[PDB]
Amino acid sequence: TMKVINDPIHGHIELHPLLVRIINTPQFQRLRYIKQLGGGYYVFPGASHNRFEHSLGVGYLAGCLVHALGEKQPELQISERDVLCVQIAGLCHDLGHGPFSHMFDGRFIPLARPEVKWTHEQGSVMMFEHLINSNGIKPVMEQYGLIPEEDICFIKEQIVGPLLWPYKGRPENKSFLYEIVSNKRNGIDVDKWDYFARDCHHLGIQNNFDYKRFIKFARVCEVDNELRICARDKEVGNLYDMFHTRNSLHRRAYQHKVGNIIDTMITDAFLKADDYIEITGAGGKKYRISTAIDDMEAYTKLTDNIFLEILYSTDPKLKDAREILKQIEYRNLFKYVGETQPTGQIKIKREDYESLPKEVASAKPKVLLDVKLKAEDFIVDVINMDYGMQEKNPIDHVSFYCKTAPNRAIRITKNQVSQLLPEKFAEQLIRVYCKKVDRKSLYAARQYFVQWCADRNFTKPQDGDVIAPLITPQKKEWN
Amino acid sequence: TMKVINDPIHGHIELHPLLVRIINTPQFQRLRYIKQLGGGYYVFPGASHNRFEHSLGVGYLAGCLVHALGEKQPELQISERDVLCVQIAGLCHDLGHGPFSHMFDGRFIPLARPEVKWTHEQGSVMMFEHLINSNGIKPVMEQYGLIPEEDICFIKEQIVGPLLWPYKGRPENKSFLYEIVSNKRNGIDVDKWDYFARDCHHLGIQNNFDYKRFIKFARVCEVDNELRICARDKEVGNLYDMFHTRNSLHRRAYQHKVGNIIDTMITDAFLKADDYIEITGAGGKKYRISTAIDDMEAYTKLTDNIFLEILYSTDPKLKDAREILKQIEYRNLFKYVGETQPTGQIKIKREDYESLPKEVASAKPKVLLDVKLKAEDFIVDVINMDYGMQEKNPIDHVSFYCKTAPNRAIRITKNQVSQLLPEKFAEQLIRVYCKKVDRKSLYAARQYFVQWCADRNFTKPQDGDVIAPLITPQKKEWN
Amino acid sequence: TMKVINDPIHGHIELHPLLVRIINTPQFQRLRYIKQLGGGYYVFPGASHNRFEHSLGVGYLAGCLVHALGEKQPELQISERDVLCVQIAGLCHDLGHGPFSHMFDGRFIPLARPEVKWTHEQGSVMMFEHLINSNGIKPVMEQYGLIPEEDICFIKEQIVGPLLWPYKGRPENKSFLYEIVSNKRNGIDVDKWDYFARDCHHLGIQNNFDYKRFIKFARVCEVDNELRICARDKEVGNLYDMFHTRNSLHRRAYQHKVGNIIDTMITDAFLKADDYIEITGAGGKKYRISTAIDDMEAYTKLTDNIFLEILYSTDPKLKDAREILKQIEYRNLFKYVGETQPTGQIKIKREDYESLPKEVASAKPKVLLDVKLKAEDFIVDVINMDYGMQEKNPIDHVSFYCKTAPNRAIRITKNQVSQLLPEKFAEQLIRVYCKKVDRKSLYAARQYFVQWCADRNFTKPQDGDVIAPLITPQKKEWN
Amino acid sequence: TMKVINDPIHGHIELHPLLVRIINTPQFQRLRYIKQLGGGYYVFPGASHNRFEHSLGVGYLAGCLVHALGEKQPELQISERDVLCVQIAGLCHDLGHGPFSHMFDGRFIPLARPEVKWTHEQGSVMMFEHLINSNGIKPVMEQYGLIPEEDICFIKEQIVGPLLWPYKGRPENKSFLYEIVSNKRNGIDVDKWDYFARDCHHLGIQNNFDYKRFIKFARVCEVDNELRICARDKEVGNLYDMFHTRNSLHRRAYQHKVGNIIDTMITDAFLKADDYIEITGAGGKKYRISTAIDDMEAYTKLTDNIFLEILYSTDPKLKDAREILKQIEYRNLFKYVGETQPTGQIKIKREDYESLPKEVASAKPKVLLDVKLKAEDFIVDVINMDYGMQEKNPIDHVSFYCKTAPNRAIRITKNQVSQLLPEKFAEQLIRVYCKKVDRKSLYAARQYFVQWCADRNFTKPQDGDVIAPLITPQKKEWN
Ligand SMILES: Nc1ncnc2c1ncn2[C@H]1C[C@H](O)[C@@H](COP(=O)(O)NP(=O)(O)OP(=O)(O)O)O1
Ligand SMILES: Nc1ncnc2c1ncn2[C@H]1C[C@H](O)[C@@H](COP(=O)(O)NP(=O)(O)OP(=O)(O)O)O1
Ligand SMILES: Nc1ncnc2c1ncn2[C@H]1C[C@H](O)[C@@H](COP(=O)(O)NP(=O)(O)OP(=O)(O)O)O1
Ligand SMILES: Nc1ncnc2c1ncn2[C@H]1C[C@H](O)[C@@H](COP(=O)(O)NP(=O)(O)OP(=O)(O)O)O1
Ligand SMILES: [Fe+3]
Ligand SMILES: [Fe+3]
Ligand SMILES: [Fe+3]
Ligand SMILES: [Fe+3]
Ligand SMILES: [Mn+2]
Ligand SMILES: [Mn+2]
Ligand SMILES: [Mn+2]
Ligand SMILES: [Mn+2]
Ligand SMILES: [Mn+2]
Ligand SMILES: [Mn+2]
Ligand SMILES: [Mn+2]
Ligand SMILES: [Mn+2]
Repeated sequence: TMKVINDPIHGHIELHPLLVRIINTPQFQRLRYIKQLGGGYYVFPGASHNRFEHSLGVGYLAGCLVHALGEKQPELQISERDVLCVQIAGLCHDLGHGPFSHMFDGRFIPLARPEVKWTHEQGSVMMFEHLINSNGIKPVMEQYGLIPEEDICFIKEQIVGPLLWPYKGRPENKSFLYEIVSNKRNGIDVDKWDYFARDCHHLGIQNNFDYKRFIKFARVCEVDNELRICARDKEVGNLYDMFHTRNSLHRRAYQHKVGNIIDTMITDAFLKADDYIEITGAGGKKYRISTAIDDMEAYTKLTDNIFLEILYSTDPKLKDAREILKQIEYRNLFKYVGETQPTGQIKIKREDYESLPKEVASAKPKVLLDVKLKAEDFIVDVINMDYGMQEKNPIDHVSFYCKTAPNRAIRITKNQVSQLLPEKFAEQLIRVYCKKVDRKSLYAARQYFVQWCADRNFTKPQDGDVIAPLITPQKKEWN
Repeated sequence: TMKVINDPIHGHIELHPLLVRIINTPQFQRLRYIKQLGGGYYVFPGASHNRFEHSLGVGYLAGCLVHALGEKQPELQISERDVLCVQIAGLCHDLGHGPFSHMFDGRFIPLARPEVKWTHEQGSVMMFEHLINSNGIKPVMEQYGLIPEEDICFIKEQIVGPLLWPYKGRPENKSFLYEIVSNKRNGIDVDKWDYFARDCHHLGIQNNFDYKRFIKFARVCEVDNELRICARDKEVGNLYDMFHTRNSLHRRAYQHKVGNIIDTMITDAFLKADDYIEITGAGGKKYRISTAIDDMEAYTKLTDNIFLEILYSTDPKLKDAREILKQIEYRNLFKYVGETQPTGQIKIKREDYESLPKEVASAKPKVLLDVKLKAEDFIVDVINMDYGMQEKNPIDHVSFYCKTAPNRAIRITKNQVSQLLPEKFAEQLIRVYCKKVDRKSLYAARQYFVQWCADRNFTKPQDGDVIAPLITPQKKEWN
Repeated sequence: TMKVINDPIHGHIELHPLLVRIINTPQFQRLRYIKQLGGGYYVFPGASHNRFEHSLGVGYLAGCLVHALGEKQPELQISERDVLCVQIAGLCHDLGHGPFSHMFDGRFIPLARPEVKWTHEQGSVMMFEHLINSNGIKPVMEQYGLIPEEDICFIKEQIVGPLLWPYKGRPENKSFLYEIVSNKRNGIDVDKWDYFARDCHHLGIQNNFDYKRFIKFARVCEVDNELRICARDKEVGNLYDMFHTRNSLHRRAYQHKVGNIIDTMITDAFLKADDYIEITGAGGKKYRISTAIDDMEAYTKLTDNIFLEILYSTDPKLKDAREILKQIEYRNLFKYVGETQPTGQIKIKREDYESLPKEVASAKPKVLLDVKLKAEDFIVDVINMDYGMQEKNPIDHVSFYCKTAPNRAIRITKNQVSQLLPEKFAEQLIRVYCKKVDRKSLYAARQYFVQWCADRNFTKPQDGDVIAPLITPQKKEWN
Repeated sequence: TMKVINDPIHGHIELHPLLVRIINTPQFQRLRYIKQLGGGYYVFPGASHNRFEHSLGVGYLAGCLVHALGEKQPELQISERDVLCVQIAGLCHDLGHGPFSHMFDGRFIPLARPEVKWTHEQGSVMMFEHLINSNGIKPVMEQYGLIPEEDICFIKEQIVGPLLWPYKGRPENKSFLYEIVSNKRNGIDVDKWDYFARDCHHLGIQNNFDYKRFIKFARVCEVDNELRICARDKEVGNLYDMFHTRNSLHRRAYQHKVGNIIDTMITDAFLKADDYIEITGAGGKKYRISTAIDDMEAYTKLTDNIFLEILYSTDPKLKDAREILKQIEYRNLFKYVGETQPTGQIKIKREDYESLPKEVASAKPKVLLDVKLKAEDFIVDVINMDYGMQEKNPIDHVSFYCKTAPNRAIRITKNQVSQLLPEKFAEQLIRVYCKKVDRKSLYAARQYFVQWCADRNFTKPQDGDVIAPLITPQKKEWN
C-alpha cells in the first residue's frame, strides 16, 4: 500500500512502494544535503531547501500529468507501467547534482576539468544506475510489471535525452511521455513547475504561473506522425507568462549578483582544495572533488558537506581554500562593480571569456588614481539569459488545440497573441567584480569598468554618472 | 484613539477618528454594494469583493507610503496634516464608481449620454463634496488641525488631478504627495498596489509584485526643480514587472471575453431600463440611471442593487431589460466568435467603434450562406491595452537613485535593462460576439468575422483554420 | 464534457454537465446575492463571500471524498450514479438560506413566525424540488443513469436527514454516503471543510485544519451491521482540533458581539417591514418576507437585496424599518454592555429568553444614576456554543481503524488522547446590549448589568471592576 | 545606513549596522548549519529551515514589539539604545543551540554528561560573549551609544534570565523589556511568534495565531510596582488559543513519534562517537562532542555537519556510530510500539526514566512467548507536554486592560472566559519503541508493552485490542 508524505508545496502525497524503495537509499538520501539554490541561501535566508524535496515534487507532478492524460484519453493506452516509469524518472531526474547544485556543473567542473564535458543530468543517469544496482531494485521493478532492459532505458532517456525516431525505450505512439519530466521540444515540463512553486515559497517572491490550470487543459494530439502533448489555444498567454516568470526568477534570485559571487568564491575554494581532498570510492580507490563524478560510490559522499569539511579543517594544505570560506563568513566578499550588456546584435563567444579581465585592466581612464590594477584583480561573469532554447521563441515549438476540433493540433505565432511580448529571446549580461575590497581599489575598478564599457560600445551602466562622473562624458550617445 | 479593522490583505489597520467619521456615512458605505470587478464575478466566483474594502486598503497604503517617506526624510517636513489628507484621498478615491465599477463609466455612460465627458474620478470629487457637506465633516477636520479651504482642494487634486505649477492644494516642495494615490507622472501608485493584491487573493491568480519592497527603497529627490518620489536603481526590473503584471491581470481576468460580454449585457439591460427607472435625488427630483450622476443624493442610491431591481420587477415596460438579465441567469450569453488585432501601425479610432458591427455584417465571404446576419446581430468590443500612458513607456518617466549618491536622481532607459522587454507599450484587441446563439448563426458569424479580418488586414484568429477553413487560404499574409 | 471553474480556495474544478444545468438556474444563481456570514461583513470587510461559491465548494469536496472512497475500496460498489447524487446534494445543500444566511432562520423567522418550526435545510429540500421541476432537470438526470423516484429522495435525505434503518434512498450497505454532505452521526462533513477554508481566506484569520489529510486516511468499515466512514487512529488529535477550530471561528467571527448586534438590527428592520413588503409568487399571489418561505417562486426573489430595497425606499410605511438601517450605516449601533455566563451547571432555558431584559431592568444597583431604564431598552442575546451535538463529545461518535487491522473499527475515548482537552462540550454566553446610546444611559446600563450578574451568581464580567467599580465589591467571591 | 534582507515569513527587514557586524561572524553564521527541527526534517521534508533565519526573525520581531510600545507610549522613555539591545538579544538568543537543536540539550548532553545542568540558553550567553570578544564588537557598540558594562549584561539577561529586583541590566521602570525575547512571567514572547509562523510555513501545517493583532493591542501598565506588558481584555481567548496552538504543533510535528526516534538514533550515534571525534578549540586543545560545550571556539565548529562526518568516515572505531546512521538512511528505524499516559495524578519523575525499559522487559504476559526480549531492546521516551509553566495556567500570569481604563491592569480567570478550556495544563506521554525490527520481536514487544500499561494502571493504548487482544480483557478499568 501507499506511504503518505507531507510536502508544504504539494500537500499530502502518495508514494508507491517501488518509489519508497528508491527513496530509502544512500544515493537518494544524499540529496537532503545539497541546497537547491546553492549560494543563493547566502542572499535569500529562506532558501534552505534541498534537492531532496524538489525531487519528491517532480516525481509527484510527473505522475499527476501522466494520470490526467490517461484518465481523459484511455485510447492512449497509458499503462501502470508507463505511469511508474514517468514517476521514477521524475523522482530521480536530479540525482546527479553536486554540491551547491548548478554551481557544481556550471562553474566548478568546467574550470577544474576542461577535459570532460559533464552535466548533472549525465550524473543523474549514472547515479540512477548505481542506485538500482547497489540496492537490489531490479527485482522490485519486475515485481510491479516493469521490464528492466526496456524501462531502465526509458527512465534514463527521460532524464538526459537519447543515448527517424531516436528513442529505444518507447515508440512514437508514446512520445508524449518524453515531454513530462524534461521536455526537449519546448521546455514546458513538471520540473519547472515544481521549482517555480518551491523556490518562490522559500525565497519570499511569489509565483504567478498556475500548473494545475495547465494540466486540466492539456491533451495529446497527432503532430507530424507522433503523439504529443498540446495545450488549449487560450493558454498561449499563460505559456508566454511561464517563460517570463522563469526569466524574472533568474533576474531577481538565481543570477543575483551576490549569489553568483558567493558561488564563485566557493568554486575558488574548491579549486584550491581539489589537489588535497580524498574521497573513498569503489574498491578503496581515492578520488578528488573533480573526479568523484567518475565513480558513483565516491560521488554518493560528495555533498554541500564539503564546504564545512574545508571550513573546519586544520590541514595546512587547505589553508588557501579555508581562508576564502572565512572571507564569505565575515562577509568580505569580492565587490560588485557593475553590469553591462553588449549592443549591435554582437555576441560574446565562450572562447573570449578568459580574456575579459585583461581587457578591463588595460582600459586607460583619463582620471588618475591612487592604485593601478592587474587582470588578476577582476572577475568578469558572463550570463546567457534566455527562454531555454538559445535565440528561439519556445512557444513556436508548442502545439495547441481549439475547443471546436479537439483532436487537431495548430500553431500560434507571436503576432496572433500580442505586440507587448518580447522582441528577442536571448541576451547576455556581463557582471564585473573586483577582488580588492578597500575604497581606493573599488573607486579605481569603477573607473576601469566604465571606461571599458565606453571602449566596447556596451550599454551605459545604470549608476555610471554617479560612479564614474569623469568618464560618462566621453560618449555623446550617453546623454 | 484609533479604531482597528481586520482586512484579509493588509491585516490589522488603524483608522484615525477623522477617517472613521468619513467612513461611517451613506456616501462611503454605498461602496459595500458595488463589486470591484463588475461582471467578473460571473466568471471568477471568488470575485465577490466590493469597492469598500479596496478603498480601506488604498487609504491604508497611502498612509504607509507617506509615513515611510516622513520617517526616513524629516527634512521633507511632512506634517500630520499632510498624512491625514493623503489617507483621506486614498480612502475616498473611488467614491464615484457606479454599478459594476468600470462597466458604468467604460460602457454605460458613454452609450447612454454621449454628450458628456464623465469618469468615476470626477464622480469621486463630487461624491466627496456631498459626503463632507451632508455629514458635518468640515468641523471635524478643523478639530484635527486640517484647514478645509486648502485641504479639501488638496484631497480632490490627489484623486482627479488639477481642477508653471498647476496645483492649488500644496506647493512644489510637496509635489511628491501627489504621486501616492493617483500618479499622473507614471502610474506607480498605491491604488494599483492594493488592487493587485486584493484582486489576486479573490480571483485565485497569484500576484508577483512586492509593494513593500518598493516602499523600503523609495526616496524623495529633487528632479527638475520639483521634489519627487524616486526608486532605487536596482528596482527598475521590478517596475517593468509591475506593469507586466497589470497587463497579465487584464488579459487573464479584467478583460476575460466572457466577463466583458456579461458587462455588455448588463449595460444593454440598463440602456433598456433607463427611460423607466426613477431614483429620488435632492429636493424630491426624479433622476434616471444615466442622470443620477448629476445629483449626488441620487447617485448615493445607485449601486449593483439596480441589477436586482430590474430582474425582480413586474412593470411591463422593463420586460425588455428584464429578459436580458434572465439570459445571464440561465447562461444564454451572447456567443464569443473570436479575437483579432490590427497590424502595421493602423489604429482604430473611438469615432469608428459604432461602425464595426456593420462592417462585419457587410463582409462578402465566397462560401454561400444559408441565412444572412444584420449589424444588430454583432458586438465588436475594442480594448486598448497599454502600460497606462497610451504608447509611452512609463519607466521613461520614473526617476531612480544609486546607493553611492542617494540625493541624486537619474534616468534609466529600456536598453540599459534588458532586450527581453516589450518593443511596444500599447495595442488593441478586437473581440467579436454574436447575439444569435444557435449553431447555424454561429457558423455564419465565424465566416463573416474571419472574412472581415482578411478584408482589414487584421491578424489571423488563433482558431481561424478550424472555424473558417475555406477562408484562411485566401490571405497570403497568413501562410 | 467538463466545464472548468476557478475558485480561489479549491483551484480549478470540473463540473459535470448535469451540475452545470443545475447551476444555471434562477434558483441556484440566487445564492450569488446572499452573504455567507450575513452581518459579519459589517465587522470583517473581507467577508463579502456569498453562498454561491460555498455551494460550488461543498459540491466539489463531496465528490472528492466519494471518489477517494471508491478508488481505494472498489468492493463498496460506489457507482457513477452515487457519485453524482453526492455531488448534487453538496451543490444544493444550502439552496434554502435566506437573506444574511443564519440571521434568517436563526433570528428572523423565529421572531416573525412562531407558528412554524423552519430551517434553511427544509428550505433547501423545497427549493431543490422547485429548481428541478421548473427547469426540466428530471430528463437530464435520467440521461446520466439517475433514477429520480429513488435519487431525488437520496439527495433530499443527505441535505435534511430522514423525511431499524430510516432511509428510502439507499440501503445500509451504502450508509457511508449519508456521512459526506451533512453528517448526522458526528458532524464531520465536507460542508465544514469548505466553510473553514473559505471563511478564513475572507475573514483574515487563518485555518489550521487539513481536510486533504483527513480524506487520505478515511476508510469505510463495518460498524453495527452498517458500512461507515472511519478515520485512522492517528487522526484523533486532528478531529479534536477540527472542533476546536470550529469553536474558535464562532468566538472570533461568527458570534462577534457586533456582528450579532447588526444581525439583530437587520432582523428588527425586517420585522418592521414584514407587514408592508409584497413578493410575487406562483399564480401572482402575494407573500411577505416571513411567508415567502411557503412558496419557492417567491423565495427565489428573496435575497440580501431586501436590505437595500428597504434602505432605498420612500414609502412612508417603511420609515420605521428604514431608520434602523440608516442607524447601521451611520454606525449608531446599539451598545455592547458586556458578556457573562451562568455557573453551577445551571442552563438558561429557551422559554425564559424573553424574560431577561426585564430582569436586567429590575436590578437595584446601590449607586444612583441620572436616567432610569425600562426592559424595552435592553437586548439579551443568549448563545449556545457547542461541539455540534449539544452536551456530547462528537469524537465519541467517530469510528477509527489501526494500521494493523484496517477493516476493524474501534473507539477512542478522551482519556486515551489527552488530559488537556475540554472537560465539557457545551456552554452558554449571555450578551447584553443597550438601545440607548448616549453616555449617561450607557453608564447606567453598565450598573444594571453588573448588578444583575451579581444577583444571578453569573461570572464576573471581564471589565466589571472598571465599568461598575461600586458594584463588584458586593460579591466577596469576585476578589 | 540600513541593510535590507528578504525573509519569506517577515518580508523585507532592516538591519542596523551594529546588527550586521554581529551577524557577519563565524559564531552567528554557524547557525546556518543547525536545523531548527532537528530530526523533524526526516519526517517533514519541508523542514529544512535552520536556526539562522529563525534568529533573524526573532531579532526583527523583538524590535517591532519594542518600537510599537515606544510609539504608543513616549512616557516609557524607550531609547534607541534599549531598542538595539532588544534587537540584539532577539538576534542572539539561540546562538547556543547544538546539532539538531533540542536533540542536543534535550537528549545528548543529559545522557553523555549527567553531571552538568546545561541548556542551549546558557550556551547562548557564552557564545554571545565569545562572539563579542573575538570580533571587536565592544567598540562598535560604543560607536552607536551603547554602554557595554550595562548593555552586555542586559542582553544576556533577556536571553537566559537573571545570572527585591533581580536584574543588573535595567531597572524596574523598564521590566517590560525583559518580557519580549524570552518571557519568564508567562511565556508570551516573540520567539514563539516567529517559530510558529516559520515552522508552519515549512512543515505544511497552517498557523492560526496572529502576532500582529496581539502587538496592536499591547500596552505597558503598572502592575504590583513594576511596569509590564499587558494585553487588551478581548484578546484573552486568542491567548488561550496561542498556547493550544503550541501544544498542537508539538503533537503534530515536534514530538512526532518518528521525529523523536530519529533524534534518538542520532543521539545514540553521537554517544558511540563521543570517545573518538576530536574538535579543535582554544589554544589547540582537543574537545569531544560532549565537551565542546565548555569551549566556544570548539562549539563554533560543532553543527549538523557532525552527522555527515560520522556517516562518511572510515575510522574503524566509528563503525558502531556509523552503522546506526546507515540504519536511518535505509529507513530501518527502531519500531514504534505505542503510546500511553499515566493516570490518577501519578507523575513519572526524571530519576526513574532509565528504569522504564527494564520494567517493560520484566512484564510477565500470561500468553507464552516464543522469544524473550531484554531491557536493551526497548526505548521508553517520556514527554512532558504543558502550557510552558509545568502545571500552571499561564493566562493566570497575564495582565489585561479595558477600553475604558487603559492604564489600569486587571486579571482574568479561566471561568470568566469559557468552560471549553483545558481542565489541566500538563501531562505526560510515554512512547515505547523496539530496536528489534522483525515481526516476531515486534509482536512480543507489543505484549510486553500492553502488559506493562495494565501493570502500571496507565491508559489503554489506542490500538490495544488490536495489538494485544489477549491482554486488554484482563484489565477492568479498560472495559
Ligand atoms: N497531524 C498532522 N498534520 C499534518 N501533517 C502531519 C500530521 N502528522 C504527521 N504529519 C506529516 C508528517 C509526514 O510527512 C506525513 C506522514 O506522517 P504520519 O501520518 O504521522 N505517518 P507515519 O508513517 O508516522 O505513521 P503510520 O506509519 O502509523 O501510518 O504527515
Ligand atoms: N480574535 C480575532 N482574531 C482576528 N480578527 C478579529 C478577532 N476578533 C475580532 N477581529 C476583527 C474584527 C474587526 O475587523 C477587527 C476589530 O474587532 P475587535 O477587536 O473585536 N474590535 P471591537 O471594535 O469590537 O472592540 P472594542 O471596540 O471593544 O475594542 O478585528
Ligand atoms: N489565464 C487564467 N489564469 C487563471 N484563471 C483563469 C485564466 N483565464 C480564465 N480563468 C478562470 C475563469 C473561470 O473561473 C475559469 C474558466 O475560464 P476559461 O478557461 O477562460 N473558460 P471559458 O469557458 O471562458 O472558455 P472556453 O469556453 O473557450 O473553454 O478559469
Ligand atoms: N527583485 C527582488 N525581489 C525580491 N527580493 C529580492 C529582489 N532582489 C533581491 N532580493 C532579496 C535578496 C535579499 O534577501 C534582499 C536584498 O537584496 P538586494 O536588494 O539585491 N540588496 P543588495 O545588498 O544586493 O544591494 P545593494 O547592497 O547594492 O543595495 O532582497
Ligand atoms: Fe530539477
Ligand atoms: Fe481604486
Ligand atoms: Fe453549507
Ligand atoms: Fe528561538
Ligand atoms: Mn536537473
Ligand atoms: Mn530543464
Ligand atoms: Mn479609481
Ligand atoms: Mn490609475
Ligand atoms: Mn446549511
Ligand atoms: Mn452541519
Ligand atoms: Mn531558544
Ligand atoms: Mn521559551
